[PDB]
Amino acid sequence: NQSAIDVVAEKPSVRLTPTMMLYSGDGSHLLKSGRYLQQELPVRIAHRIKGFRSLPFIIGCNPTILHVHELYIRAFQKLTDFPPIKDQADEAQYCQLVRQLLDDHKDVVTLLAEGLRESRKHIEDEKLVRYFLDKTLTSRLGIRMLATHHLALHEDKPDFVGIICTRLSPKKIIEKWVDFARRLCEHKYGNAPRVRINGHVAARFPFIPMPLDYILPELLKNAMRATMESHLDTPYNVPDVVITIANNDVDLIIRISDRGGGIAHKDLDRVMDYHFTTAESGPMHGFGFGLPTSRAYAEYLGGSLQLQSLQGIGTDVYLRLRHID
Amino acid sequence: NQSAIDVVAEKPSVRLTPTMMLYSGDGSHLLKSGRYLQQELPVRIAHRIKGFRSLPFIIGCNPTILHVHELYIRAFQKLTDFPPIKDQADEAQYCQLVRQLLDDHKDVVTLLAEGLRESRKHIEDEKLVRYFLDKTLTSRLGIRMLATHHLALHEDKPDFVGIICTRLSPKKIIEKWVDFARRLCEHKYGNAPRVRINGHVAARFPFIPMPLDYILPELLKNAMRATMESHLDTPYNVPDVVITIANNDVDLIIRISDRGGGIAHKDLDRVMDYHFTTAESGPMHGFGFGLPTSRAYAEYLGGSLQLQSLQGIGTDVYLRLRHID
Ligand SMILES: Nc1ncnc2c1ncn2[C@@H]1O[C@H](COP(=O)(O)OP(=O)(O)O)[C@@H](O)[C@H]1O
Ligand SMILES: Nc1ncnc2c1ncn2[C@@H]1O[C@H](COP(=O)(O)OP(=O)(O)O)[C@@H](O)[C@H]1O
Ligand SMILES: Cc1ccc(-c2ccccc2-c2nnn[nH]2)cc1
Ligand SMILES: Cc1ccc(-c2ccccc2-c2nnn[nH]2)cc1
Ligand SMILES: Cc1ccc(-c2ccccc2-c2nnn[nH]2)cc1
Ligand SMILES: Cc1ccc(-c2ccccc2-c2nnn[nH]2)cc1
Ligand SMILES: [K+]
Ligand SMILES: [K+]
Repeated sequence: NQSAIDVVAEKPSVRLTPTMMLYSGDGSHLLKSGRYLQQELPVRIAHRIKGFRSLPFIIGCNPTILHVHELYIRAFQKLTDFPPIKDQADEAQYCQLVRQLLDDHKDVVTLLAEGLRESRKHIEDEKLVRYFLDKTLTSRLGIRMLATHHLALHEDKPDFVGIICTRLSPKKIIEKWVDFARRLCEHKYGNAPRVRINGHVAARFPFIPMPLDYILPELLKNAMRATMESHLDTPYNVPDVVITIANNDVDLIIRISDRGGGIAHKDLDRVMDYHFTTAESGPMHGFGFGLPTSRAYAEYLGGSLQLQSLQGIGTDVYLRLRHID
Repeated sequence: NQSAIDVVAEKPSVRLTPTMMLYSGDGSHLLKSGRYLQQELPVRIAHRIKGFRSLPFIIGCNPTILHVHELYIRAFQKLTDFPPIKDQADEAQYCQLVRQLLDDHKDVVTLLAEGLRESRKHIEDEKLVRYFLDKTLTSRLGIRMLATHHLALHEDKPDFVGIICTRLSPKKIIEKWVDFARRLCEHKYGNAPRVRINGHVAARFPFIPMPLDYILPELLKNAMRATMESHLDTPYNVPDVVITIANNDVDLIIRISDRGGGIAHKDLDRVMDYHFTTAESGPMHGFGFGLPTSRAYAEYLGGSLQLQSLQGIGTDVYLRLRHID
């Protein structure tokens, strides 16, 4: 293949700590972060190309997998073609290409999922798919956070330093997604469980909302769907979904407790697999991607996603996310 | 040491399944189970003697450890000294010695804990203590269940076949221990949290109450103590402890949720260690034995004990126990 890709495929990624990113938030500082972004993005793309190069041959040949592999190759070429950024006039043109990188192929995850599905007969290990997709989703989230933060540092949005909210309220972001999920749930069933929020309802701290924007509506949909499917005989009299916020120095805990009947013993070892579902762009919602994506996201952010199933009663879902400090 | 002990130290234990025990429940059947008990108890004792023989020399020399090792040796001799049971008149005398085995040295666990504490400087691994005590507590529970079930098969107690309750109500046994724990909690603080029980409150099924008689008051004490210690400023206005019963075909789930502030991040990897406590006969209550003993018990019964800490808010404790069928 291409030798420029070979040069950085093994080069370790360099990450700016969220603490270092709030520290910078600008004229002279933007130049330093700009040069950094320029050295970093081709490395992230090269890492993904190495992923495709490492797939078993039979899987890497899948025309959809091959097409996605090609998209990554073309993306790397465009990023390395740009000369070193000297003046802010070039950075505006480079932002047009980072915006183009971010906008042109947002459906890569969907394409990969299709490619891996078409290749299932040649995949003996469910571990290979989970490992490949976990890496794909986390690296694409890292690329998205890296790029979107640099682009947002141009803007003067209140309570934000790039993509970092200086005073995020978990109650507010949960409420925003509760309203979204309830409206969709009411459209399907003619009713939706009421959502009660308790615990540290006044908590506010520096945090990045972007991954919560994927995780929260997914977990809310899961809890609401399980509640409605469990109470189809009394659809206008369903138990509440209860959300607890626990805020301490180390982490933020969001517990989502439903009375949806639980996750059956037979399904428990399968719910964390991609494509496993009992229901009938970027990271996709639906088709059994919800739980594995949310877990890959939480773990990449230094936290976790844990489930406690009470078969016959309901499920408690624990989302833990590490504080910025 | 003694050659009779050597003969059965490696002989695999033979366990009667709880299903097989309800199946038998008597004149002719008692003889079959009686002969079985006779072949089995010396094997269980020999296994414990092998545990002492296998301890590092420096630990096995501890005079308290040595004394407990001796008690096991003397117990084995008494069990093998008895001739094969022919008539039920001898079984009455053998029950007097099983009752003597069960009554004379109920404080063995306490003595072992003292011996291992005195030997801490020569113990490099906390894993050695956890592994030794887990094995000691589970094997002593197995010996107690084996012996007490055979002795109880003589009695005609309603709703029981030996130690197996044919229609145990988890709500009833939880309520019994709630009343016990509340009275003790009121004596220490002048108040106790109210305990609410919800979920499958009408569940009744075959089960063995004996291990729940250790686990439930321990977990209730933990939840009540954490709640009172967290609300010392308002001791007569404390949040309720909420217990959920979930009954399905596979297992029984008892979730104990408190608003006791949680288990601190610094203590989380230590709460499951013997002697770890922040508070200031058979299996002992107190001195940091609660959680490791309850977990060893739940796992030995085919279930588990899992904790979810919400630091700043409270803790959810999940006790899972496998159904008899
Ligand atoms: N709260 C819940 N209660 C019951 N079942 C659930 C719950 N959350 C998830 N599940 C189960 O896990 C499966 C996988 O969930 P998920 O990965 O989010 O995918 P999807 O939402 O597309 O079905 C669901 O289809 C459902 O069977
Ligand atoms: N529900 C709970 N909430 C808060 N802390 C708890 C809870 N349960 C247990 N702990 C912590 O775990 C420690 C160990 O518990 P345990 O093994 O039962 O021993 P002990 O009850 O003798 O202290 C407790 O001292 C306490 O610090
Ligand atoms: C583990 C980790 C998670 C997120 C961040 C991050 C935050 C804000 C903006 C960008 C990034 C980022 N940069 N590179 N990869 N992620 C850095 C490390
Ligand atoms: C290489 C690349 C990575 C992320 C994006 C992206 C942009 C906006 C919104 C979502 C995503 C996304 N997330 N995961 N996959 N794509 C686009 C291109
Ligand atoms: C894993 C397991 C747990 C309990 C029992 C048991 C039940 C009732 C009475 C006795 C015993 C018993 N016999 N031997 N060891 N435990 C058997 C197996
Ligand atoms: C060898 C032996 C095993 C268990 C008992 C016992 C009896 C009654 C109540 C509790 C216990 C007990 N449980 N764990 N350790 N001792 C007594 C002797
Ligand atoms: K899934
Ligand atoms: K402990």
